[PDB]
Amino acid sequence: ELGTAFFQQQQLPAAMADTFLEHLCLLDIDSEPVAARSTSIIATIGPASRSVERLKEMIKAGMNIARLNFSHGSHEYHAESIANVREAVESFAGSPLSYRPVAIALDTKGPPGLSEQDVRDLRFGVEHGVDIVFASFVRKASDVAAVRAALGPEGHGIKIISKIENHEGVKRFDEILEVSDGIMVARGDLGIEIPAEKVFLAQKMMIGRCNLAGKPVVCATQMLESMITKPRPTRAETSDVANAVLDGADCIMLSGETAKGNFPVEAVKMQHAIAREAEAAVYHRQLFEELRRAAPLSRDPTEVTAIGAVEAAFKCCAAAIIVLTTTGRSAQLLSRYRPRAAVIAVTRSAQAARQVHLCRGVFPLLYREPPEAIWADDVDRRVQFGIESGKLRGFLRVGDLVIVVTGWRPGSGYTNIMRVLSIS
Amino acid sequence: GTAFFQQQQLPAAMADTFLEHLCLLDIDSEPVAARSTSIIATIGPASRSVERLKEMIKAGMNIARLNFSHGSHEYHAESIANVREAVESFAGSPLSYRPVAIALDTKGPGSGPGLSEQDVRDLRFGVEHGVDIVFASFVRKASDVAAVRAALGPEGHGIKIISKIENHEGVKRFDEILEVSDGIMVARGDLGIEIPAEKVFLAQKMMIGRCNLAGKPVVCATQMLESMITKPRPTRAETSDVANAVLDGADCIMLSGETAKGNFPVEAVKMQHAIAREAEAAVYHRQLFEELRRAAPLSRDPTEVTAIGAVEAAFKCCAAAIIVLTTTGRSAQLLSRYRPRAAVIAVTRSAQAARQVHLCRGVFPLLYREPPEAIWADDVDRRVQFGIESGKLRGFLRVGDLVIVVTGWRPGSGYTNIMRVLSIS
Amino acid sequence: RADVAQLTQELGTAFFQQQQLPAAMADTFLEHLCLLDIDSEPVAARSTSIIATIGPASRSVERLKEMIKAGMNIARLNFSHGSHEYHAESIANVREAVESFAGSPLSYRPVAIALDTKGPGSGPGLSEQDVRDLRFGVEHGVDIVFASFVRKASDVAAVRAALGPEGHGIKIISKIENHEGVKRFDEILEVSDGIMVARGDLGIEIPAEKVFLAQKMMIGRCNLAGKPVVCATQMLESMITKPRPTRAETSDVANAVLDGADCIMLSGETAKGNFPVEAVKMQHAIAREAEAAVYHRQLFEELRRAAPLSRDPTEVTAIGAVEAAFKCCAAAIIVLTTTGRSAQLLSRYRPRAAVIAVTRSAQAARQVHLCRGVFPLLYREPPEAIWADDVDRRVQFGIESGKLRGFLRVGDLVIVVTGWRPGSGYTNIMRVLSIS
Amino acid sequence: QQQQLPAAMADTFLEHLCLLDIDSEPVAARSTSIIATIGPASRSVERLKEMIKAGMNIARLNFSHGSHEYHAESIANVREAVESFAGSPLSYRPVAIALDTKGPGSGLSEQDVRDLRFGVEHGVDIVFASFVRKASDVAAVRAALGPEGHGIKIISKIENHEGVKRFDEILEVSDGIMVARGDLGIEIPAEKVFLAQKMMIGRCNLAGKPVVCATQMLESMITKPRPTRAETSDVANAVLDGADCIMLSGETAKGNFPVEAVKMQHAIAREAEAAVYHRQLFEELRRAAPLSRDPTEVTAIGAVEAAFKCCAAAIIVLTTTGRSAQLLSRYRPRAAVIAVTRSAQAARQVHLCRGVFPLLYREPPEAIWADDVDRRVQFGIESGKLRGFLRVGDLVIVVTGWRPGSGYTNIMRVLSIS
Ligand SMILES: O=C1c2ccccc2C(=O)c2c1cc(S(=O)(=O)N1CCNCC1)c(O)c2O
Ligand SMILES: O=C1c2ccccc2C(=O)c2c1cc(S(=O)(=O)N1CCNCC1)c(O)c2O
Ligand SMILES: O=P(O)(O)OC[C@H]1O[C@](O)(COP(=O)(O)O)[C@@H](O)[C@@H]1O
Ligand SMILES: O=P(O)(O)OC[C@H]1O[C@](O)(COP(=O)(O)O)[C@@H](O)[C@@H]1O
Ligand SMILES: O=P(O)(O)OC[C@H]1O[C@](O)(COP(=O)(O)O)[C@@H](O)[C@@H]1O
Ligand SMILES: O=P(O)(O)OC[C@H]1O[C@](O)(COP(=O)(O)O)[C@@H](O)[C@@H]1O
Ligand SMILES: O=C([O-])C(=O)[O-]
Ligand SMILES: O=C([O-])C(=O)[O-]
Ligand SMILES: O=C([O-])C(=O)[O-]
Ligand SMILES: O=C([O-])C(=O)[O-]
Ligand SMILES: [K+]
Ligand SMILES: [K+]
Ligand SMILES: [K+]
Ligand SMILES: [K+]
Ligand SMILES: [Mg+2]
Ligand SMILES: [Mg+2]
Ligand SMILES: [Mg+2]
Ligand SMILES: [Mg+2]
Repeated sequence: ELGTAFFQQQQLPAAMADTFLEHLCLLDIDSEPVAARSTSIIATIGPASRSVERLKEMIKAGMNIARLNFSHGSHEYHAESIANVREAVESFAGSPLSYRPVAIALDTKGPPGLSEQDVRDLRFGVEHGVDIVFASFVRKASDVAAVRAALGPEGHGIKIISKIENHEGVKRFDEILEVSDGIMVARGDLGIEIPAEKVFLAQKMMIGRCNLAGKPVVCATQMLESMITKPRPTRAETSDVANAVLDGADCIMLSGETAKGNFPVEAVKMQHAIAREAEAAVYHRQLFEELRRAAPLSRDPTEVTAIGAVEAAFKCCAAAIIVLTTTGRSAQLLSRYRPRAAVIAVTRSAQAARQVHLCRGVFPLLYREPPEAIWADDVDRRVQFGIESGKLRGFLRVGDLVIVVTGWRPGSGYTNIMRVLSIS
Repeated sequence: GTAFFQQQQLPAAMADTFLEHLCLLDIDSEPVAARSTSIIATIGPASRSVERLKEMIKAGMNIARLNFSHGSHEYHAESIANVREAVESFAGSPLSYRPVAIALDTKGPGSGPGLSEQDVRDLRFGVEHGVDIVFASFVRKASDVAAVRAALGPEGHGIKIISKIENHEGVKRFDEILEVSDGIMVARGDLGIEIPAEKVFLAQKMMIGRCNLAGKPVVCATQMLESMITKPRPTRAETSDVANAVLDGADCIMLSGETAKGNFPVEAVKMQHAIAREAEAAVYHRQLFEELRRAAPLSRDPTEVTAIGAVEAAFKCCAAAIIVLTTTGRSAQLLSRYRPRAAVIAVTRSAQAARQVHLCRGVFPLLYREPPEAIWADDVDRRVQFGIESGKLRGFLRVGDLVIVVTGWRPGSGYTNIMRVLSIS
Repeated sequence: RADVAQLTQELGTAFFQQQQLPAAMADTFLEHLCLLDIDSEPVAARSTSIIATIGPASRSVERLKEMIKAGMNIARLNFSHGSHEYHAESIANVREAVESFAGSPLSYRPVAIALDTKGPGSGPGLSEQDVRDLRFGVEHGVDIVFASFVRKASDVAAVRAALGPEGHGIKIISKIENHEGVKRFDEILEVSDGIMVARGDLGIEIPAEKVFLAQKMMIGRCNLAGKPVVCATQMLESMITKPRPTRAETSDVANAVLDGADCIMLSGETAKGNFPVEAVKMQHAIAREAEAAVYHRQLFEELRRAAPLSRDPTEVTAIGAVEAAFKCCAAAIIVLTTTGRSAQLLSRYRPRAAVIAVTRSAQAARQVHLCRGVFPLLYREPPEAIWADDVDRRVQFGIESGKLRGFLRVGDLVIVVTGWRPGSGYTNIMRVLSIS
Repeated sequence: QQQQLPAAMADTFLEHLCLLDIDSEPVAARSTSIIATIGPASRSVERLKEMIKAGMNIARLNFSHGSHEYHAESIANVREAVESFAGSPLSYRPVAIALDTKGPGSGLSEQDVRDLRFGVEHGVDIVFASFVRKASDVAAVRAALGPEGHGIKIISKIENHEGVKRFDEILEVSDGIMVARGDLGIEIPAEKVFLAQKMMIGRCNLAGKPVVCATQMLESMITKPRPTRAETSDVANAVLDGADCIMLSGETAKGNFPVEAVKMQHAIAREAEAAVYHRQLFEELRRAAPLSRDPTEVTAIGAVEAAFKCCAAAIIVLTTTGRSAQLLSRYRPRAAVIAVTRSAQAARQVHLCRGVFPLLYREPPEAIWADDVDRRVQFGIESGKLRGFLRVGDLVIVVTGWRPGSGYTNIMRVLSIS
């Protein structure tokens, strides 16, 4: 069996509670997290965190997405920072245990329409192969259309995360979310544009709506602010990070903490440590029930397979859900149901591998073996690659159950199969 | 379409509370799904004719009960032969062939403390004549079930033992009896004389709830349509009793004198069919599925894990059916325990398993007769296609419907581990 | 376990094993069913009223006394049979049997008199025979009219008009007997005092296999509206000739109570059968078992969630009183009422505690039998000089009568519901009292 | 609608979050009490008047600093500032005085025995007992308060691993708990403090005992006029977690913006209280609160249920010790619990319970006890109207007892205002 020790870890006594109040009462500081940290960390790369050596430490500490703030620096300065990130990421390619994709995100300076500087910076993003754009001061759907148009003929695959920073963005949230790939709760400007005491309402509302829509949401700004000068955060800062994860944020961010502060690596380590504790404290019993009840009926096989796979994973306490994905969409649809099981996404797309860091609980594995002549063999090889990577990384052991999600034919858009495999 | 969402009590199904679900039940919302609660009809003088048996099979009889409290072995052997002749008369059309189980209902212990000598002889007769199920009378403890099992011998290991709970001791030792039985029958005739009549509904509801929780079949029996022994139409209490047995969670409903000796055996079957179909649509699946999942323990059995994933997937897309390949019936039983609204179409080569799965609510057995294809994946596909073609012919499926297909990774029982979303073409 | 541990130590484990209390404490409806226990004996007084049809087999004063003792709360007179003279004599016999127990509130049981109309026959509305029978009802002081074949709101307006100025206090229970009555249910319920699910005609007018849907829907809507609903016809049919009912019949009675019926009815079983008293005893025995098996935890939660917010102090006090009663496992809720309305508003929340309704109105005492769990106590003392003393005396009468009848025991907690000024409509006070 | 009522009507917690609206203005009075530490930056009578107007309900004196003479002068200044508003009885706001002990350091220390004696002699209402790690620590504090300090509330500060592990035994003998996050965040891993906070708040809510969230809630406001985004989030989340009180330490004791820090906690708490998902919270609290034969417990749940049914503007309760108001507060009604008491100490102490608004009764007594009760209820109504809690046409729930003295609450009445 699994043993009594298994059921005492990862807040499992609080997970089995019949009410949210009982769940809180059962949270235990001695119940150690076991699962891999699922909330991605976005770290802003600037003066304090640009060197290849420092970037290697940031990657080891847990950085998944490197943010470049185009309100500062120049194209040349940010191109060097991007090259340093890619050099630091590729320095781990000689070890499957440490190699991890890192997304590159361009955060625009901001705005009548798109500013001339934003057009040029978005063009720089396309030319430098950025994965994500954090679009500043998105106030309406037409702002997203303008950013999308500026990403032009080569950059349509770039994810647009709309930053909600003012009253209009909050009021027109639904129309903005509908055309965006995701949202950033940009609390710095939001806290100056609307009363500071109302920011938590906008944050909780936007995270809730993104969770309902199945689109990534980032919580940003001043999460560990005091760590710009101090080696340890305040009690409010650790609480803020934990509560952003409990609210439902897919990603958490560091700005000045990593861009210009004295402890960039420590700030990343702190977000990693808190997120892991907070993820185990999520009350999945209610969350899954509510996500299922609110999500409409669907005839899309990927969506149908995803909910079946997440339900199967909860039934057996599956160590992982291994999914084959070319665009990341099948992994994103699993992530929207918030499984406790890690979603190991095996993909040949380096871009999709970097971009799926936007979805909570997705662990991308970039697959580079040449395609097998028999498609069923190529699928089996990728599933075994996910399993062997999971064993090497500590997600899986022999005797564990894993859920495996695939499609009936090659190419994106055909996911329709869920299998239950015993790890051998 | 909007027409789809007005049928099968779908407005009541979408209600946020059980009270609002009741308020939204509509007599004009027609049932669409195939009737999922199996009908057990007792064989007797009113229903022994081969031609009458053909009408009973067409009316909806799924299990033929042989009551060994009446008649000799020669009588029951002729009943079995007539049942098999009527059932096999439809085998020439494999896409519409309906398996029918044969169940032997024992006389019981009488004044004795356990298995009677007549029950030993009757059980051996059952094994020799290939009966599918034993309804063991007056089961009072786990050792009664062990004695029935021992009396079936080495050749009767595959026969299902449904323990009849008929007295206070059987109700009190219910958990130990259920643990060793394949299922239970709430034998209300004797139960209503052994305990106060006004307490039988408590024992019925409790046993049905516990069987639903255990994922084991439960039968509601006796006097369900009693007045139809002599009258062409049942009383208001009888139609209510049948509907409430289905709403309670009974996998099967039974007819005794109504089919064994009455003047309306076919009409009694038709009446149970009509009521069960209306009552199944009136089940509040939102609460039932939530409570079955919450109560069902965590499992590391891949068949069980695939079954809950498949049922969840079926609810997500309003799947017309879950097509499952099964050797023993177990993969279909594990789907049935989650009470999907989608029909569980069970494709099997085992004639016995096809008959026995009628014990599980919502399982529609299809007996596949073709010998195995040389390539196993082709053999699996042909059986899934047989499930689809049978489903289209019977009205379960249409082009454009979504179905969930449940199969395993290798031949042989015990390896179900795959769930697939398929569009019917 | 922790939510009941202190009360389990105080009241004892025997208390918590009775009246399906282990099933009552279950967290899900499925667990509640699994915990139903045939050895868990009912303790509470039977709350679902029994309507018995009085006819040839049950007309004698001697037999009527046995029927009252067996549990009959409402006597039904079926104007499809007999005559005005025949029914007047049955009514006089019922009143003689009822008044034979009038020497004390411990023995007195008010029994309502209900007139069930012949109906419109082939006509579009109120027939001439119904006009005459309704006038007979008013002249003979009937408490309730079971109006046959109500198909729309104008049918109940016609019955109301035929009762005249003297019959304004008579309750109109609309019988839903056909497809149109089911389809126009909401408009009919709005203008009626309650509904009868008249399954005999309903089962011939619509497919027999659909009657249970109409029954469950109408009971649910009446429970939501807080108006009485009667389940009727063939509940114990075989008892017309047999001393024991079938398994389907006992199931039907239990399920009508579990569905939420305020009343259950006997027709031929008491009007013409060989076992009228035994049929009443059987409905009494089944209804007490089924009432204990109600899953109050979900029922109360759903009645709260569905019932709209209210600014009516009687309604606000009623929900507070029912909540208080559940918190302490109160033996009873004693309520002072002039029209029965304050007791009806307590009854709509389905407390497990008996609602002891103290009233000076003999008619309201008979009519409140339509509401589940209301036990009417007719108070006959003239008003005290000080109104607050008169209120206190009526509460003490409820307490003393309750103790002498086993509803209350010394040490029990009782919830008392009263108002701030005389007259109907001013209930606004809830008090928790310890019985000494 | 106002006070997040569209989010309040949601059928799931997820839909409730989706319906939260920054334009839905709070209307209800701020329920979560603010504890402000009184020190060098907030000692003056003039500053204390501004702190009281800003929303300070409890003045904390940190006995780790200053001296008996320094703290006695702070206490006198607090009382002078509080009493400067007593000329208006319908609007008078009581303010509790809480003594926070220095702690055991390396049983009960000799400095704590002297400071606790000082507390009793100066009539403090509450003791925040530092580093409580077991039930015997609470017994020692109680013994040190002596026979004259029987009425002082002991709020045990949970500051280390042992206090968290022995939480149940500590809560059982304490009047309430303080999640003292400063030391807790150094004694256990910083990333685990939120788990201890949420667990302790949940258990206190279940026990119906006050819980205080403390330390670094608005830390940056010691030097900056506006807090960080994490600080406003922390305050809001402490309220959403279920904290009865929120605290300011350095922000008011030594910072440059003590009044602004109080105003910020007030503004956030009011917004967060309206964002509480009462539908789930009430259902869970009501389900978990044990069955009881105590008439005050029975009346309290009946009154809270009645208040929710009619959207009551307030529950007016007469209380001698504060207990009847505390039992109403444990069910977290949206309706303000207006507690009318003659006890000045109970009026100050009842600030520990969320949503209890104490009114100190100083009107002449009525000869007949029933008449006296009616005028205390009319006092609650008149004070409620003046303060904006009540308007003509509102419904209120009134909770009283059957005889004088504490422990006899057993009546709930539905009253229409004016
Ligand atoms: O990237 C730079 C940078 C690059 C080149 C030269 C100087 C700077 C610089 O000075 C810098 C940068 C970024 C940020 S931030 O932390 O991203 N930012 C603070 C909150 N608002 C939005 C997010 C800075 O705080 C910052 O000062
Ligand atoms: O009241 C009488 C009666 C009075 C005078 C003389 C003979 C009879 C008589 O014979 C009688 C009566 C009543 C019922 S019933 O059961 O209430 N009822 C049958 C049809 N309508 C619906 C319900 C009878 O079944 C019945 O036969
Ligand atoms: O998530 P996406 O982008 O739709 O990709 C899922 C696809 O991956 C697969 O599992 C494997 O496809 P490939 O062999 O083309 O990589 C498909 O069967 C499925 O349609
Ligand atoms: O329900 P059971 O008895 O476990 O049978 C399920 C089995 O049926 C199959 O789908 C098909 O097996 P066969 O080809 O042997 O019939 C297996 O893969 C699976 O293990
Ligand atoms: O239930 P009803 O008909 O509203 O009667 C309740 C009324 O009874 C009382 O308790 C007593 O009134 P009376 O003294 O007129 O009988 C009133 O205070 C209250 O308004
Ligand atoms: O909340 P507490 O301390 O129990 O006080 C409630 C008490 O207050 C009262 O309402 C009024 O009592 P007093 O007149 O003594 O102030 C009592 O009837 C009740 O017992
Ligand atoms: O731009 C941002 O990230 C902000 O304003 O918080
Ligand atoms: O044996 C039976 O079927 C019975 O007694 O009901
Ligand atoms: O009239 C009735 O009572 C019926 O039809 O059931
Ligand atoms: O003592 C305290 O308040 C702390 O450490 O947080
Ligand atoms: K920017
Ligand atoms: K038999
Ligand atoms: K009639
Ligand atoms: K201190
Ligand atoms: Mg900004
Ligand atoms: Mg029997
Ligand atoms: Mg009729
Ligand atoms: Mg400390």
